[PDB]
Amino acid sequence: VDKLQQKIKTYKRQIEEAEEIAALNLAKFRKAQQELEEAEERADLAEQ
Amino acid sequence: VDKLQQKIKTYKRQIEEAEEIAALNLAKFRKAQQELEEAEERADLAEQAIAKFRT
Repeated sequence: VDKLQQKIKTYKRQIEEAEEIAALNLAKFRKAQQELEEAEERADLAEQ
Repeated sequence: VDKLQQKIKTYKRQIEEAEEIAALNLAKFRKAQQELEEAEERADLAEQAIAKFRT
């Protein structure tokens, strides 16, 4: 039970990094959606 | 052990959902940034066009 109790700890600290490497990778998708709108309002200023 | 051995199946099911969630979440940004590279050059060519056309 004890060497098994190490494993439940070492997964639980592994999934927390595993969600964060997902979470940080979500941020760039929010970044690209932000940079498109400042690019698009640059664009429609030019087309007129 | 009977209460723990179901949970090690549970967390391993979750981290096998986790990394695949990260995969598709990268797959959007890879699609997103590439068209933004196509789009941002449109603004820079327009910028040098109008500023030359300004005078």
